[PDB]
Amino acid sequence: MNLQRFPRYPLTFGPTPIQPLARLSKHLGGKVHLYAKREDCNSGLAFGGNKTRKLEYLIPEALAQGCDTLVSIGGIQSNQTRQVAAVAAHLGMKCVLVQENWVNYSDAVYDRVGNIQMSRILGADVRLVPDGFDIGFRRSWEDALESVRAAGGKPYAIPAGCSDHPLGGLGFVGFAEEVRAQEAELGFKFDYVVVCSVTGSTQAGMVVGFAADGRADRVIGVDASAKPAQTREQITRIARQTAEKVGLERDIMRADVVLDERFAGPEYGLPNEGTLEAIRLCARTEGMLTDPVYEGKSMHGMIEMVRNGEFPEGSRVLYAHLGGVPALNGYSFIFRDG
Amino acid sequence: MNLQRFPRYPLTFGPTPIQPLARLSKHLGGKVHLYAKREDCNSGLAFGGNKTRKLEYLIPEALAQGCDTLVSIGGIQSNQTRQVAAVAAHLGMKCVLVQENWVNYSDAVYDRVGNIQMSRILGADVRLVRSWEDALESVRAAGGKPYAIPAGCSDHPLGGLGFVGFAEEVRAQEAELGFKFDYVVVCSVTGSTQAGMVVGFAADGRADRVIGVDASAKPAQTREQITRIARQTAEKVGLERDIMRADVVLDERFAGPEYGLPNEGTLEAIRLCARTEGMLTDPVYEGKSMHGMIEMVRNGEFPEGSRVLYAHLGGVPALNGYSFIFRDG
Amino acid sequence: MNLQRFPRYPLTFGPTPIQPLARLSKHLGGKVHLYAKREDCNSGLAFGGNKTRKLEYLIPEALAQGCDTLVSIGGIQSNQTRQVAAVAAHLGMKCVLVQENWVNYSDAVYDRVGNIQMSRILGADVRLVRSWEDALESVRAAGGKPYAIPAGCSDHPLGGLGFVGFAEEVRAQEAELGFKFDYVVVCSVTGSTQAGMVVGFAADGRADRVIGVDASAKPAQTREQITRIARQTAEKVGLERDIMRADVVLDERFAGPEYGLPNEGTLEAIRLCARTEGMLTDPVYEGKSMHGMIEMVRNGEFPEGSRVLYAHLGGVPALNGYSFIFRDG
Amino acid sequence: MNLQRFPRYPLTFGPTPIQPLARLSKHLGGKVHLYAKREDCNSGLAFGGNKTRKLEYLIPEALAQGCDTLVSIGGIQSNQTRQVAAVAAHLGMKCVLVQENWVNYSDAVYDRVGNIQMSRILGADVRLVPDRSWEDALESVRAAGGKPYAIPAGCSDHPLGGLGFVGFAEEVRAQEAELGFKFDYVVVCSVTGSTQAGMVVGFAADGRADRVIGVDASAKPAQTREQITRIARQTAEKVGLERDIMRADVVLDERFAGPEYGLPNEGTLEAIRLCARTEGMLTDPVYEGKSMHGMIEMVRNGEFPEGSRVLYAHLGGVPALNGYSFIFRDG
Ligand SMILES: *Cc1c(COP(=O)(O)O)cnc(C)c1O
Ligand SMILES: *Cc1c(COP(=O)(O)O)cnc(C)c1O
Ligand SMILES: *Cc1c(COP(=O)(O)O)cnc(C)c1O
Ligand SMILES: *Cc1c(COP(=O)(O)O)cnc(C)c1O
Repeated sequence: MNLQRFPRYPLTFGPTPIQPLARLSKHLGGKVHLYAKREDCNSGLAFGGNKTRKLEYLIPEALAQGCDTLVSIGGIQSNQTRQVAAVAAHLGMKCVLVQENWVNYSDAVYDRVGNIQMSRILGADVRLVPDGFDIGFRRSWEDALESVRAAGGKPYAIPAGCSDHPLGGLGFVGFAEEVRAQEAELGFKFDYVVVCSVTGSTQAGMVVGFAADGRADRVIGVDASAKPAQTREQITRIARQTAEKVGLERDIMRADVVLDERFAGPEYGLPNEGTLEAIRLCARTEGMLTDPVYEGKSMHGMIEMVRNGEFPEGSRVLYAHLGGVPALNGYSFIFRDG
Repeated sequence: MNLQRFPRYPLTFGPTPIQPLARLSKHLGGKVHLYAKREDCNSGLAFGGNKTRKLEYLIPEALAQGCDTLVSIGGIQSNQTRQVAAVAAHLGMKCVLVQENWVNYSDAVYDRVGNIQMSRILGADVRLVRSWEDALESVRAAGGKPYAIPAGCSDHPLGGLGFVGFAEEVRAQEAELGFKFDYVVVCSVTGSTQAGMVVGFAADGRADRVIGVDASAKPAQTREQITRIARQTAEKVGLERDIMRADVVLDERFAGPEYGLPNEGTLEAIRLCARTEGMLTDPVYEGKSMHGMIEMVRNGEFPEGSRVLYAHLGGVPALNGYSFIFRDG
Repeated sequence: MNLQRFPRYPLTFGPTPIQPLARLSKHLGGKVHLYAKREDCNSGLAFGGNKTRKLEYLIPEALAQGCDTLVSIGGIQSNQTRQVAAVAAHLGMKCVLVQENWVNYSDAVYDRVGNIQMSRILGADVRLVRSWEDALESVRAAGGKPYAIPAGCSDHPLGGLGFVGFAEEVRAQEAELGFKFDYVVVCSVTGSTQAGMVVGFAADGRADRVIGVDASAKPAQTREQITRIARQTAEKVGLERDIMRADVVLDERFAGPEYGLPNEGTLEAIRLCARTEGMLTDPVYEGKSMHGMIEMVRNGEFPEGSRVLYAHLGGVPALNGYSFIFRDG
Repeated sequence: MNLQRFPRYPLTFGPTPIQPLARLSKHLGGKVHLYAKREDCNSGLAFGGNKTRKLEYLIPEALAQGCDTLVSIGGIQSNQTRQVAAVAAHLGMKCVLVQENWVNYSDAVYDRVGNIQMSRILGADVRLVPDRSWEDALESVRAAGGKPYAIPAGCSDHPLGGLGFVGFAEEVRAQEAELGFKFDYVVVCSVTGSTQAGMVVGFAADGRADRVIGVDASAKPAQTREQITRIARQTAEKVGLERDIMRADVVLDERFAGPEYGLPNEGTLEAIRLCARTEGMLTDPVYEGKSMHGMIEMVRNGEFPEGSRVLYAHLGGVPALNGYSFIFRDG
């Protein structure tokens, strides 16, 4: 393949670090060696995270066209819209964010802390609609894009999670590249990668990047959508389009896309008692925080996989920390005593 | 001087990046070149920050001694106690934190979000209220050995080493850049961050270029504390000179109205910096130093052509305890 | 029967008023006349409500005995415990409250506003998680004599007396209005409210006119509690009859989806009633009985011309723990 | 005087009860007998309070004219706007409220709990401004085809705003008849002033005007005192007061208003706790907590004559406690 053909705008500090999770590994029995690649600490742009890696490939296009505004969308505690807001201010572009409560949840300060609080400080026009206002049905997405034009600007459309976008899967193809370039130094290859998936272009990019060396099925996606079927399909689809985009010379098989469905419950945005125990265990053994919406569910998955001996003894598992920690602020009551 | 003599435990990713703040500089007239050194992005341990750099030199001692518990103290939204809670967890040590409301503030979620929330998830025993002595005692009485970490790590013998290193790091990046920064803006409250810098740059004749921006709103005491720690740290590292009072610069114009409370200028600074650079600052610390730097460039207090290095010390998570203020941005 | 045999400690202003809900009635078709008996405005003690009418029959016993501390239990936004705290203060009694999270609901200020906030201001010892006996024992060991008040005051020998008195009061008021009510709608969870009503109205042949609306989301358990208590109370007051299953009507269609959680119908019912009558109801209890009453009317389940007495038991302060749901109305 | 010349629309249950505060009295030495008249419990309309008593004399006019919308204004945790919202819903009228940040306070749920939460549920169009709204509100109603009835801050600066509490003194006289004695003093919290004004006029009728001890909660003493005086004289002329309101007739203590309007001092807090714990009677940190603080300190300083009977008017305001949850987290 050839990813280098596509321009990458620097929005990160460079390659992200891999750290051993020795204490967690030892705590789980010592039979599996856990590591974490910190995508969550990749940028100075409002905490960055996986979405910021994806954005490096969309901005060149946004810039080539004469776009002066970035337009995106997401739920109230969306990490994506917060990263779009920071990237926009940084690039000197305006930003319009379409938002609605996409979770059956109602914390007293849900729309005023964490991610959304940052996007507002960052200068984004946060168009948060009232409950019952179904933006997706109403197609508010498009009216937002039209309002920018109508106002005299030129919008660049960034869909949910950056995923269903032609360039949305490139970033994580690069992620596989990085991983190989780093395994070169370790003198070994991680047997598995654990990654949280919802809109899909993260794991999709990984799948295309690791297919290139026969490890596509080593990417253990952990659904956090609670709608596994649609999510599995979205990752597959995005992976086949991206594979084509970068000239991979392999057809992505249904078997190349692994998405565990055991740790997504009860719904998108809601943690289960397992998610919570996972967050606390990982944080208390490594000083590494994860959230109740995304990373906490994929940490719950990994720890559970290990505990269930689903990992062949001696394996080295690379946990991809995609970010999302700021969302913890919207679930304060749950952690009031830790 | 000889800093290399003291053991530094790795708790950070490595030297912190220095980024240009091209848009902000342009916004303010372009007569001054602003940059930011990102201490707020130095670690994977619960967001880290300046305190984490300070702690790298205190940890070997805690370890050399048979200490099994890290004990610290700070206000409800203290960044320090949160970084200590994350280092403890990472090191396999227990953590006791003495938190008290050191601010005339009373937000509904003040003690449930941001820093303190992370400390509880990270497993620290968060005690809300001499509480200090009592905590230390309880650890021993419980059959443990505690390592006492004072407020902000500042009144600790090893507390100023971290930032002597910062100065060292800066000369090394200046070599690479092929140039040197003319000034350094840094927020100061407990004091060992600026004291460390003061000593570190006295080494090349730039202690007085370190521009401290008071955020304690009790300038006299803060200035004395930075002075004292700096002199003591200089002695610790074998500096050839005796730190003088003129080596310590502390602007008092941006600390209003009290510690922990932002003024309208603080909020405007936070908004301008975020909206021009995508770099967030908080209403307690960094927003005030950012306010100061901006005001300095604007009043034309920096000579035209200067290169100012803003030390971003962290603190962003505390933004969560000030949600009403920013409800509309 | 003779309720008069039992002492009643005055904790309310006196008989609660009955108001017509002409606007809501008109809005729903004008075929069914709706009224409201305001138990929610029955006392000067922190808003009172139905639990306060219950406590009037219990206090004498606590006093007969030399009790000095009232001890109760309930969820975090329990109305029962707030009223016990207020009754305690007014009596000069200590108060210990056992509060656990009985609801699968998480809101940042859930344990800091509304009912629990008042109980703390009122001086009660609010203990957040058998915690029950533990609390009682702690009182004794402390040197005080506790009076145990079970959840909602319901499963207690004197727990049904208050609402037997309610039926008596209603009769006296019907004599004054010159007409009788055909049905009463009442929210039910721990059961002694409806139980008292069942016993009081069985006396004039209208036990089955008391339309209970389940809010526990555990219909079977709640229906059994109402029956059990109604039988015990009927024996206490000398009712000349057995309480049969036909005497206990409990609608199950409106409790969803769980105890403490409103459904969309609950919310629409709270909004409709507030906007047509200026009478507020809450998302845990009254909003569900109000939803039930509105729906019964809408479905034509009440004969045309019926006069329906809605018993508003209180609970409004709990609205504060559900701020986000109502942020835009 | 003749208050009966003006119609009164029923929004309350009827006369408000007076209760002895025996425990609080004894707690303070037993030298002064304290009582409370419960204006805070006067209505089934979203808790009511003193503003609802005032509204009974304005609504007849709103109705006389062809008004279909009640428009009012107040701070974020305004009690006034909530009662207006409840009264409008009850009357079948629309309601538009102009809420501003009148307090230097920034609690996380300040604009979503308590009074303002109830106004939204009550169906009012609640208009907030990011950190002339009044005229835009009024015009917006006309433009929509309606007819607004304007209700100024606290109902005070209005021609009928003082009648409600003239009647309060009339009510207290009837109750004193049954009591066989007359109260020696009345303690009332004052901010926009027509509550104390109505009282000053009603008690002037029997030479007890200077017995109405207003307790300032505005932190702008001079301005509040002056507004009480003016509203009192205007009201006195409205009802036919046979005497004239003298400057000396308006008593307003300024020692308990601090540090600012909408912000409690530690004395306010102790007073709320003490009163709540000895009587089971709650007061708020903005208004009643301050007048209660006043009455307690007065008693404590022997400022009331031994044996005096002091009537504390509890005006309401308790729902605002939800906006100050952190200071009461441990009680
Ligand atoms: C968006 C996101 C994910 C999932 O990434 P997708 O590409 O949408 O599957 C996981 N974690 C965090 C923190 C995210 O913001
Ligand atoms: C502690 C702190 C400061 C001030 O540093 P001192 O060494 O105490 O003077 C500034 N910013 C942040 C984010 C801090 O946590
Ligand atoms: C307790 C309560 C109920 C239910 O009454 P029970 O006697 O427990 O069945 C209904 N409404 C409110 C407001 C309550 O506090
Ligand atoms: C408005 C109000 C006051 C002050 O009354 P004014 O007539 O404005 O002087 C006192 N307490 C409460 C609860 C109020 O709502």
